[PDB]
Amino acid sequence: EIFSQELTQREANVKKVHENLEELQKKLDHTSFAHDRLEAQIAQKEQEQKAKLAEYDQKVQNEFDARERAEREREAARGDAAAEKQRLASLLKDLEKPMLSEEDTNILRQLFLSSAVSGSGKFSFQDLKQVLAKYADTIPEGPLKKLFVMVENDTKGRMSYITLVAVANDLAALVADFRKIDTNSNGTLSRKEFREHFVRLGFDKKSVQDALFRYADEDESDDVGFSEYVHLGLCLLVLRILYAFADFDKSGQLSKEEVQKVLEDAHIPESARKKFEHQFSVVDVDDSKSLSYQEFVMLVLLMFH
Repeated sequence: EIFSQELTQREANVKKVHENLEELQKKLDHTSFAHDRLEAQIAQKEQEQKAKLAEYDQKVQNEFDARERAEREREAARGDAAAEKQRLASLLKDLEKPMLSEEDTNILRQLFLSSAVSGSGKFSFQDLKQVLAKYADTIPEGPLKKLFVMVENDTKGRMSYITLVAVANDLAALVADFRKIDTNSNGTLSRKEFREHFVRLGFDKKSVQDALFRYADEDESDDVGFSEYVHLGLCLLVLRILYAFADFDKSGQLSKEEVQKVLEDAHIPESARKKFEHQFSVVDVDDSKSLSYQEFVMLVLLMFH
């Protein structure tokens, strides 16, 4: 709900450029074996867009800070401020797992502790990328890690563009304030609470819900704590970003062929995805030869975790 016209104009701006890039490509993507005029052009627009997005991101970030602060003011005006500072304190501590910085901890507190990004309909690639960078290492070298590295490496924009424009609203909706999920204020969500929250985000299947819960609770205690919550949430932002990274057409849903590329494109060993075809089926519950974000996320899990 960031209804600020100066942002909106930068967005429409970046989009005109990108629509160009696409055209050019498609063209050189259709000319025949005789000769690098387009490629020359294409490479151009790529830098341009890469530059427009970089400014747009910053603008989005400032807007976010403006919101968070305003949110703090509100809290205080509604109760013991000092108290509230301790709550955020106890929580951010659970993060202490990666080598987070003071800067990294604020991105995280804003994304998952605030309510500044949640729902705004905007998202910053820069904030994500910075944090992803440090969590990839926390991940055992493997398929899953190549998926993280793929979003971070952000080549030729694409990741940058999809996050800032393509699917910002949807990435903003997968994020939420732990404290708002955590009603009794125990500092650890429960299966009940977990399910409830993830039904709102679209995971209406127990089977998948359990899959997620299983993934977040590394401490094997059948309870989700801020820290594990943050780990699951950063995982969902990546898969949602890759999901859209593989939608050649605007089909809205991925195809067996489409999921194949990404996995390949991500540099994942065939030795790590041999049953891939049967799994695709198992996940296809409706058997429509095309996966949805919820299914794509059950697939990734089924396969690599």
